[PDB]
Amino acid sequence: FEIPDFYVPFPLECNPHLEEASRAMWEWIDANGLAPTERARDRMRRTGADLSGAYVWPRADLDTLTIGLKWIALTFRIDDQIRLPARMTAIDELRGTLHGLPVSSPTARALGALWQETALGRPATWCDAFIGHFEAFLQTYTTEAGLNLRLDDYLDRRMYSVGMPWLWDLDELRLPIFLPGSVRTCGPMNKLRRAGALHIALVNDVFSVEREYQHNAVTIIREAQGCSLQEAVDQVAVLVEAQLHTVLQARQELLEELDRQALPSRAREAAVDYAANVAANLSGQLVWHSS
Repeated sequence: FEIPDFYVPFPLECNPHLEEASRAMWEWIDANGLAPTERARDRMRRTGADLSGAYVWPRADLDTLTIGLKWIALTFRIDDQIRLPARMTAIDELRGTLHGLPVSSPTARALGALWQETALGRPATWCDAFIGHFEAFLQTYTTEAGLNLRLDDYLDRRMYSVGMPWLWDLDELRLPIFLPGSVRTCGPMNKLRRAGALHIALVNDVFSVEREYQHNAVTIIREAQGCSLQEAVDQVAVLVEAQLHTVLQARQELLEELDRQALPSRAREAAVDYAANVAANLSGQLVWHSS
């Protein structure tokens, strides 16, 4: 099948602190034994999980990108390590540590350890959002297990399965100040969050269809519509364009809201920076897959 030559208007951006953060990421993994085998380390190396960080937070300072990579590497290990009797139990253990429950797992231990560092001395409103989206992300592993599909349901959840919302919540960790509550969960911003995430997720399904597993927009369409593989790819291609249309609309809608609100300049600027970074992610993941 022919993979579409996806167009995204947003300028390319890559974080220059990559080589430094990557060493620090590996140094962490080493300490906690997140990759306690060569087989497991080869899986990590092959996927370019370190490179993707450089495309998620390209405007981030060295320290932010480093905590970033640790989150990417940890969640990589969690995914690597996964009916719903079992799914519930393990997802519950992980989800517990995010609320200070003690552990009786290297992986879980590392989650709790990273979470302490991430959330320490940070606004409660920020942590709630990060954990909200990270919990939501973990929670997809339970639902998707319990369904072994409908497209609309899948879409609603794939937004969180892809990670981008909790990944984007870490982008705030490099802004001059945190986004006000009005900005973070405002109409435009939530529109952008969803549309950006799906766009990334749908392209990701197109690139990953061959390799994979039934929770794929391409597979779902093909099974429900009995149609051919290329036509399904063609349909997801339409979906993908639709997200872009929403992304572009929302960025505009945002400006209107930032103006509506009449916040102080330092804040307004931050939201403009955040959204732009989200938009940047869209072009970023294309190049990323180039390798």
